[PDB]
Amino acid sequence: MTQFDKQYNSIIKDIINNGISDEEFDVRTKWDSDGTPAHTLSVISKQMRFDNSEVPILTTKKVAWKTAIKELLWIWQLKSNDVNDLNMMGVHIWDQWKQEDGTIGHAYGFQLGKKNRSLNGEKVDQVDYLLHQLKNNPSSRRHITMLWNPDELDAMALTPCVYETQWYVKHGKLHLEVRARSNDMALGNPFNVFQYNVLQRMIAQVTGYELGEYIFNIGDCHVYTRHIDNLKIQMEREQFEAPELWINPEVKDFYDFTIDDFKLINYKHGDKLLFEVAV
Ligand SMILES: *C1=[C@](F)([C]N2[C]([C][N]C3=[C][C]=C(C(=O)[N][C]([C][C]C([O])=O)C([O])=O)[C]=[C]3)[C][N]C3=C2C(=O)[N]C([N])=N3)C(=O)[N]C(=O)N1[C]1[C][C]([O])[C]([C]OP([O])([O])=O)O1
Repeated sequence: MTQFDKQYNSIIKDIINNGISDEEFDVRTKWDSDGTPAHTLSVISKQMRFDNSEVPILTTKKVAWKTAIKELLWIWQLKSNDVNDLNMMGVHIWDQWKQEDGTIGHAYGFQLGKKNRSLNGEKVDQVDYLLHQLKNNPSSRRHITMLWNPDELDAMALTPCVYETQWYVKHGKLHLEVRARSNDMALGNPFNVFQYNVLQRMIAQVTGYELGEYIFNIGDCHVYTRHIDNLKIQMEREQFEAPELWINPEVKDFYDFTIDDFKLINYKHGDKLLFEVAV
């Protein structure tokens, strides 16, 4: 029925039938409740492609799309590592890793906000630089954002899962390729695939380019053991036509966007599904 649902279900099926278990190893993740080792079944190097003729969102279950966009704005627009700023918006998906100072360390927003790029005699951050270059230097083969700063990896509460993106301007179309080193297919993935396609749509609007291709790459593609049952259910559910994403046409500046500027139209989906989070 939809591009995302079809690709998503297939990858999940693959992991459940040919995934490799890590039950014999001392994994880093522990279950939220009992605190016991959280293991997974996994595969490596998986890719999802979208032509952008549809909005990449799952319909086999209820996706907290509003929360996804809020997190995106927290990282890319606000460029803050303050879990508190996020709580303000009513999101607590990052509360579990909040540090003593209320932040998640020198990660995510902190990296995108660092003024380490020389533009015109002044320093700008990765986001400002990318916005300028996409307009004044489309053909560049260096349109990259990097959350994986090797120098501050030790100062991050949790190293980024979706740590990089590369943009291509070809034929007046803006293409986006993002990569996740580690992807929790049940929880994070649905959030990641959607929130980044939204970022593509935002950047495209403020730069004046048509929508290009959208590619999502995954390194370690896994599914935690306790999620199998619900996913098996989710996969058998029916799917509905993808919804339409309305973005305020008025906004011309990237930093002018607000959660209210996004509206999902006709988003039909299955019932919500609970998935325990491994910390
Ligand atoms: C990684 C990342 F970053 C993500 N993540 C984070 C946080 N976030 C989140 C959480 C949770 C959630 C939920 O819960 N969801 C829900 C909703 C409802 C409301 O509204 O609230 C449903 O149901 O949907 C969401 C989100 C941090 N951490 C983590 C995460 C996830 O996801 N998972 C976990 N387990 N944790 C991204 O971006 N992505 C991804 O996927 N990731 C992951 C991968 C893995 O698994 C992890 C990490 O680890 P390492 O070992 O690899 O490092 O994560």
